[PDB]
Parts: sequence; structure tokens; C-alpha cells
Amino acid sequence: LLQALLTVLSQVLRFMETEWYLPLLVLSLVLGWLNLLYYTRGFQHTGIYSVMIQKVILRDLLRFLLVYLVFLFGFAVALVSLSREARPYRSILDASLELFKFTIGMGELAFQEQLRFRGVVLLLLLAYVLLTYVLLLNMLIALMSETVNHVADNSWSIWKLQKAI
Amino acid sequence: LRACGRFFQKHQGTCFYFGELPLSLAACTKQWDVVTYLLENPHQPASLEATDSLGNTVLHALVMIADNSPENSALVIHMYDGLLQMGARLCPTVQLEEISNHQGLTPLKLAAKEGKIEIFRHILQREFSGPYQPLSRKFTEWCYGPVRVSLYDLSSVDSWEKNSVLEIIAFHCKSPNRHRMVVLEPLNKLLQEKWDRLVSRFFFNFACYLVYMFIFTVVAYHQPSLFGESMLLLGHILILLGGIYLLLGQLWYFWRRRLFIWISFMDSYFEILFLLQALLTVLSQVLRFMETEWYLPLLVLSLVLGWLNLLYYTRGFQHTGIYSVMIQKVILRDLLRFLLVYLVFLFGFAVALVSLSREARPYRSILDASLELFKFTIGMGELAFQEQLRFRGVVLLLLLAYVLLTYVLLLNMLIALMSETVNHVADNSWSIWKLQKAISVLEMENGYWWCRRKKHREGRLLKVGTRPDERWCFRVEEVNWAAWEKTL
Amino acid sequence: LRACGRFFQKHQGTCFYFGELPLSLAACTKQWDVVTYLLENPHQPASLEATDSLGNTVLHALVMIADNSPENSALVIHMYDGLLQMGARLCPTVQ
Ligand SMILES: CCCCCCCCCC(=O)OC[C@H](COP(=O)([O-])OCCN)OC(=O)CCCCCCCCC
Ligand SMILES: CCCN(CCC)S(=O)(=O)c1ccc(C(=O)O)cc1
Repeated sequence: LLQALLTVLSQVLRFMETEWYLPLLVLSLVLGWLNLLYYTRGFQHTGIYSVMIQKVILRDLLRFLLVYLVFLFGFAVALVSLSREARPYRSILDASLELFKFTIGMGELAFQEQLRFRGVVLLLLLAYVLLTYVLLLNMLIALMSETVNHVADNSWSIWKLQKAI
Repeated sequence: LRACGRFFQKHQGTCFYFGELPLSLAACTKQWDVVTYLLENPHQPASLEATDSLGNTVLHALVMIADNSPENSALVIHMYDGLLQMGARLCPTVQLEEISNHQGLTPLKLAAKEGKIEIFRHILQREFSGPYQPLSRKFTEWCYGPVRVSLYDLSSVDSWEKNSVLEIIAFHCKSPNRHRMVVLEPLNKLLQEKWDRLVSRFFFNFACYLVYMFIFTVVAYHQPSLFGESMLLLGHILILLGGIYLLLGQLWYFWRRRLFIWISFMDSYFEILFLLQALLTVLSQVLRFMETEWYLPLLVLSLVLGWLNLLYYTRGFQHTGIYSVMIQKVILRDLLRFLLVYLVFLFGFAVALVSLSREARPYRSILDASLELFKFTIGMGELAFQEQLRFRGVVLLLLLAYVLLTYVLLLNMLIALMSETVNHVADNSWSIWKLQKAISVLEMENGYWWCRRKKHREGRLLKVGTRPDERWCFRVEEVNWAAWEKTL
Repeated sequence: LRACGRFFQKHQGTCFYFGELPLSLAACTKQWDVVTYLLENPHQPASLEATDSLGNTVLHALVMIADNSPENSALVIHMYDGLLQMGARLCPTVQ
């Protein structure tokens, strides 16, 4: 439904000649490729796997996200505030994206010589990294304790229900 | 006679505590024919009222011999009920469970303090009929199909009274099973009734901390280089006053909880973190009035710590609350031990890389080399055959050795955490969250440090027999189809 | 008579739904000697067709008392089959 709405809206915005048609057309395109994963239920082999891949619900990741976004934005406002003085964390979006890069293996640590309080900026980054790795490790171990419990694999039955619907 | 020497005292060494008197010995050994003889003989009767060097009666001594195994529990429970029945015949004017030891504890308060959950549940939910009905704490009011309606005696339980079972479980007990005690009847429904009348105050306290942290963030983001200037001054005095208010409220918490202070923060470290945030806030405003540059690091550390402090209020909802408990799995217990091994590898290879990189043919300092070595743990470590160095091949072999040792250590640490944490034990996170709600409520029931509110009794004053036997009793309705159908 | 007040309705609170009528109570409690008496007595027989305030018969009420545990299932199943066999003798024209 959402892909079809965004598709019709993108064509309405294209007839209005507004630039924002292209973001809607491109969001409809991504969502339309993700929609082809529906038809994986037509075969037993992919179908049942599409059910096995539901293990980690948004139930826990949306809760972890609350804790993670408080760490992210709390350290982002702090790094921007402290980096104002020279002796670059220029905005909350800039510092949030630099702090998020640590979760994808891309985070820059430097003793950043051009700043005043550079040592406190480095200690804030080291504290954010250590807290985030404690949080991610706790989140992963808490998912294993909930999901890896040797209960019978009901994925064949849940796929037979997808076929029934 | 009181066997009171160091062998007969309770301690971690070689001892046998049973109380100190013959009757308490005969009860703790399960000699019911010696107990009735010592009580009923004509030559010299024992008294159930008699106390040892801690002020413990035989009923306190029975709570002291309890472990939570089912056989020891059944034997302590049979002996405890037998001695109450005996007291109802030999000293019927005396309430044996109202006798306090030298710590001010009755047998029920001692069972709560010492974490004796099986005898604690038994005393709290006890019921009898015919001659012993006045010895009950639970009274069935009516039963119809799967539904039982009961009155529970709240006399030493409700937090309206000083040093109650609720205050003891929350703040004076140090047993790991505190969270199992708060989910028993009548404590479960009683704590829910207290939560439901305080949940609006909990989210008012959260909203005031959100407004304080919003003002803190707006002010920290608009600091000048070392109308809007007047609003920035207003923001600094609101941060000063909020910092003083939180500081006074937290110092008052640690003053009220001074007798048990080393446990008052053990599952409640947010009382340390709220105190520390308030201190660093007040210090940042003092340093700002002194015009020293170091005010800004303190203001910014207070800001970070204040956003981390908002994670306290996740306990207000079942969904986030219980998850905040599930996310405690990996304690600092193992990561602080792993950190010892990791910091020896880090600094041992850092001094080595700095020493060997001195010669050309850049690891310039211990901080530089420590940060380059730490970058391997976050997926950012540079490996190069570093051509400008003398011994470049040995520098590369030191880096490859550090990487392989660190990946062996991290893999060992992760596998050792899985072996400790992923063991299919029952998910007690709901109970530990009900204990967080219990601690929060028992704090909110006092009101604020400046407001000191009056408390109200819960349950109703009701006649239960002769035992007239009038008590503050709390109505609980249990529906239990699975227990009921087994009786048919 | 239909015990129909809020205690006898199905909801998340404190209640005992069994249907609302004596026969549905006697079936939901497993009193098979009260069920046959209420059905077969000469003074006033119960009807298996009788419905409560939701339109539930005693067979709907038995489905409503079911949990998926093996003992509760065996007891609901025995009572349900017994009442169909009784209907085959007391109201044989009625499905
Ligand atoms: C001298 C009397 C002053 C009366 C002020 C009345 C304020 C009412 C709001 C209130 O107490 O909110 C509590 C909140 C901290 O939450 P908590 O108590 O659960 O604590 C957390 C426990 N884990 O507190 C805050 O967030 C601070 C609010 C900002 C300061 C208010 C003005 C102060 C003037 C001196
Ligand atoms: C207030 C309601 C009481 N009723 C139950 C309603 C379903 S009752 O039918 O009057 C009743 C039943 C059983 C007992 C008993 O066993 O003690 C007492 C009273």
C-alpha cells in the first residue's frame, strides 16, 4: 500500500514539476524491491528461511535504540559544545554521524591538536566507545539468552500459515 | 542457660548458631518430643518468650536456620507452626511474633532481612481454622469456582509504619532473592496499588528532569567564546538552582539511607550518578563565576551524565523497564577483569612500538601508540610495512602479534561471556523490574526533601475473628483455574 | 436463570465465565451427575439449546473454558462428547 501511494504521489509531484518527485520515486523504487521479498513464500526453501530470519523482532532493537540514542545525542551535544574552542564537531548532525561511525567500524579517534580541551574531547570519545561496546555486547548477549533456547523449529508451520493466507 | 561462646554465634567461620538456649536447640534439631517436654514439664518449663544474646526467640532462631531448599523449608515451617500452636496453649496472652530482637526485628522482618523467602512466604500467607484461626495472616473471605478472595494482614508490612517488611526488602536486605520476595501476595498487589497512585508523580518527576536537561542542553550549546544574553544568564541560574535542588535531594537520600549506605546504591547506582551530576553542575557554575576555562569540561561532563541519567525513568513502563533489566547481563565483573589483561597487552606493545620506532632508515609517544593499538579493537587499525623506519619488519611483526593476541583475547572473552550468560535459566527480569518499581515507590511515598509528606494506611480495619480480632487487612482476589481444576 | 453480572462475564479482570446458566456451570465444573440430573429430571429439564447473553450454548462455554494443557483438554473433551451424546438422546432433531 505504501509503495503504491508513494508511486502515485511521485507521479502527481512530477506533473506539478516540483523537484521532490525524485526522492518519492526513489523511495518507491527501494520499497518496491523490498516488496519482492514477499514472494519468497512461494518456495519451501526460501519461504521457511524468510520465517527463520524473523528471530530478532523490533521488540528488543527498538528498546536498545532508546538507550543507544540517549548515548548518541548526549555525547553529540557534549562534543559539539566542547569543540567550539581552538588552541570538527561543527553541528549535532556532524557529531551524531561521527559518533554513529564507531558502530560500523569507521570511527575516527585522534588526539585532535587544533582543539582546546582536546584531551577531554578524546576522553569523551573513549567513554562513548567503551559505553557503546558495553551496550552492544549486553544487547547481543541478551538476544542470545532470549532466542537460542532449543525450542522446536516451528518455521515450517508458520510458512504453511503464510501459504494459507 | 545461653550457649553464647564464639562457636555458638553466627559468622562465616566454624560455628553452629541455633539460638543459644536448650529450647531453641531442640527446635533447630527437630526434636519435637524434647520441645513439648521442655515446654510442658512441671520441674522447670521453658518459655517461648526467652531470648538469646541477639534478642532472638526460638521463632527468630528458626528463621536463622532456614536455607531455601524444600526439605529444610518444610522442617522449619512445621517447627515454627508447632511453636505458635504451643504458644496459643502455654502463653495465650503473648503475641510471640510481635517480640523484637536487638536489631528491632520480629520473625517476619528477620525473614525479610535475611532473604529467607520460603519461611517469609509461609508466615506472610499463613492460614488456620477452628482453635488456631487467630494465628492466621491470610483469611479466606469467599471462594467460588477458580476464584479465591482473601484478606491479608498488613500489620508490619505496609510502608505507613517505620521499618516495615517493604522498607526492609527494598533497603536493608542484601540477599539476591529480594526480587522474588516483592512479587509474593499480598506484596505484589499492595505494591501495584502504591504504584498506580504514584505513577503520575513518577512521570511529573521525569518531566521536570526532561525540562532541566532540555534547558541544560540549550545553555551548553550556546556558551560564548572564552535579549539572548539575558536568556543565557537565566539558563545558567536555572541550571545552578536545578543542580542545588538535585544535590540537596540526593544528599537527603544518602542521609536517610546512611545505616545501610553500602547497599543503598548496589542495584541503585543512579543515586550515585544523580548526585555526581548535581555536584559537577554546581562545581561548573562555581568555576564559571571564578572565570576559569575548566568550567566548560565540567559543564559538558554534567550534560553527558545528565542525559545518561534520563535512562533511570525507563523503569516507569513495563516494556522499556524490563529491557533495562535484560541489558544488565554483562556486568563489569568480567569486563573489568578482561580490561586488566587487555591493558597489559596494550601498554606492553605501546612501550615496545615507541622504543623501536625511534630509528629512521610514527609511534612518537605512549598516548600516540596506545591510541593506534586501541584502533584495532574498533575496526580502524593501520597495518603497513612502514618504510621510513629501521626495524620496520620487526615493527610489523609486533603489530601482527598484538592483533593476533588481541583477537585471541577478545574471542576468549566473548566465548567466556556466552558460557556464563546463555544457560537457559528462567527470565527473572520482570521480578527485578517489580523490585525497581518497589524502591522507586517506597522513595516517592516520603515526598520531596523540602515537602516531607504525610502517609496513609492501606487495606481496611476489619474484624477477622476473636483474639474481637480487628486488623488492617488487604483484599486480594486470585483467579487460578489450573490450581482449582486439580481439586475436582 | 442467567448469572450475567460483571463477575460472570469474560474479561482480563477478576471473573468466572462458565457460560451463565446452571447447566453450563455444572458442565464447566465437571459435575456429570448434576448435568444428567438437570437434563433428565421431570420437574424442569435443562435444554442443551439454551444460550447466555453472548448467545453461547454449553458447547460454546466448554470451548471458552479450554486452555491447551493436557488435563484441561481431556476434561473439556469428555464433557463436550458427553453433551453431544446426551443431545442425540434428548433433542435428536437438533444439530
Ligand atoms: C525549595 C523548593 C523548590 C520546589 C521545586 C519543586 C520541583 C518539583 C519537581 C520535582 O521535584 O521533580 C523531581 C526531579 C528529579 O526526579 P526525582 O525526584 O525522581 O529524582 C531522581 C531519583 N532517581 O527534579 C528535577 O528534575 C529538578 C527540577 C528543576 C529544579 C526545580 C526548582 C528548584 C528551586 C530551588
Ligand atoms: C461477594 C460474592 C459472594 N458470592 C460469590 C459470587 C460468585 S456467594 O455466592 O455469596 C459466596 C460463595 C462462596 C462463599 C464461601 O465459600 O465462603 C461465600 C459466598
